Amino acid sequence: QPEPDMITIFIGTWNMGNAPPPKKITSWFLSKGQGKTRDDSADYIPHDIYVIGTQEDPLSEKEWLEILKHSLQEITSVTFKTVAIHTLWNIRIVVLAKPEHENRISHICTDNVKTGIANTLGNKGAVGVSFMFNGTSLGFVNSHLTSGSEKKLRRNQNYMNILRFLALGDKKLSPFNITHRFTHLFWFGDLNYRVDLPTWEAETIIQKIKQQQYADLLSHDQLLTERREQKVFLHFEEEEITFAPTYRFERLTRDKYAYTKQKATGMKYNLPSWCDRVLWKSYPLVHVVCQSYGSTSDIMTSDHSPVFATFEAGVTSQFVSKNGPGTVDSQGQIEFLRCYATLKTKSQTKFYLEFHSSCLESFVKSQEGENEEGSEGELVVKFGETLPKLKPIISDPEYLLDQHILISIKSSDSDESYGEGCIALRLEATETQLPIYTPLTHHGELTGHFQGEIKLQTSQ
Ligand SMILES: Cc1nc[nH]c1CN1CCc2ccccc2C1
Repeated sequence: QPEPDMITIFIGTWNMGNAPPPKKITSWFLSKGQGKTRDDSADYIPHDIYVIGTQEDPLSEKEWLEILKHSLQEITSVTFKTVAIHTLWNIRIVVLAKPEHENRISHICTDNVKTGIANTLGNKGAVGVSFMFNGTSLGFVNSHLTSGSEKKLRRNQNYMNILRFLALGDKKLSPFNITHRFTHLFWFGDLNYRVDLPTWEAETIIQKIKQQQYADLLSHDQLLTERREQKVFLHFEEEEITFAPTYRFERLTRDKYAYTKQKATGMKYNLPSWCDRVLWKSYPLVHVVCQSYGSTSDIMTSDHSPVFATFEAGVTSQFVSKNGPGTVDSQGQIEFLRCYATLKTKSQTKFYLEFHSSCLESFVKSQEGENEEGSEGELVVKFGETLPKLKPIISDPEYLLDQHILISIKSSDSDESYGEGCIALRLEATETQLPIYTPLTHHGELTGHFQGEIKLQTSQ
C-alpha cells in the first residue's frame, strides 16, 4: 500500500451559541450551502483528516465526539479514529482521521492559551493540536477572539498572544513560534472581526446580502482590512469569501439577521459580519489548495452558521536511507553565498544565525555577521561566504528538494531571536547558485529580511 503524497483536510468552525446541535449536521462535513461548495460526486469520498473547531460549545467531549463520529460514519461508512480532543472553557478542537492513517500519525500535541487580564480573562482564547503525518508536520488552531465591532485592536492583540504562547510542535524549534513550526498551519475560529459600516446602514447591509452583493461589505470587513495593513495574520492566506455573513442570525431560521442592540448584547449592535473564518500558512512551495470555503444553510440552532473549508495538502513519506537517519550522507550539502539580514531593530549587538531543519541531525549555529549601516537607516548584517556548510542526513534529491530550512537571527548579547523565517530547498537546479529570500518576523510581526544565494548538492 503506497504512502500518500497528497491528503485532503476538512476544517470546520462553528460557534454553537451554547445550544445543542440539530439531529442532522452532515451538510457541514459535505461542504454544502453557500460559497465555494464541494461537488455532489465527492459526497461519499472521505477526507483524510477532519478538524472541528467549536466556540460556545455546550456539549461534553463525549457527547460531541458521538455526534461527530456518527455523522461521518453516515456520510462515508468509515469509522474515524480520534487523534486528539482539547477543550478550554467552551472552545474545543476535535481531530479525526481515517483508520488507515493511525500508524502515519505521531507526536500528537495539544495546548490552549487564555487571552486577556482580570475582566477580560475567563472565556476567550484558543485551543490547538499538532502532529506529524509521515514526514509532514500539521498544526491546527481554533481561536475565539474578543467580540464587539469596536475591539479590532484587542482581537489583533489576542492573535499575537495566541501565536506567542501556544506550545505546539517540536519543542527543539525553540526560536520559532507556531507560525514557523509546521509544514501546514490552519488557523480558524470565531475570530469576531466585523463589517465596519455605520449602525444606520443595517437595513442597507441586509438588502445587499439578499441580493448576494458582498463586494461593498467585504471592503469593510475588519479582518481583510487589518490583514491588508499588516496588523494581523501576516503571511496567512484566506480563500475568497462568496457566502453571506455567518453572524448574527435569529435562531431556528436563516431568514433574519438580528443586529439591533438588546440588554442581552450589552446594548451593542451586531451588524452582519463574517465572524467565522479559516486561514492557513504553509511552508514555501508546498502544495496547498483550498477546494471549498463556505457556510451551511440548514443548521440553525445557533446565531452563527457553521463554516467549512477543505484543502488538498502535500505530504512527504518517512524517508529511510542506508545512511540517515542516524548518520549524515556525505553526498549531500547546503551552502549559503552572499547572505545578509536586513533588520528593523535600533539595537547594536552582534548577531548570529541558527539553521533548524529535520534534514539536519541538530540545528547549526553560525559565526557572528558583520554589521553595516543601510542607506535608509537600517541594520544590515553581512554573512558573506562565512556561513557553515549544512550536512543533511539524506542526500537523495527525492527527499532533500522537499525539505525546508528555518532561520533565526539571534543577538550575541541576549541569545534572543530578532527574526525568524523559512527557505524552501525546492530549487530550480542543484549544484547551481540561486537566489533565496525570506521575510523575518518575531512574535508574528515583520522585523526584517534574509536574502542571499544557495547551492544545493544532492546524490544526483
Ligand atoms: C503577496 C501575496 N501573495 C500571496 N498572498 C499574498 C498576501 N496577500 C496579498 C494581498 C492581500 C490583500 C488584503 C489582505 C491580505 C493580503 C495578503
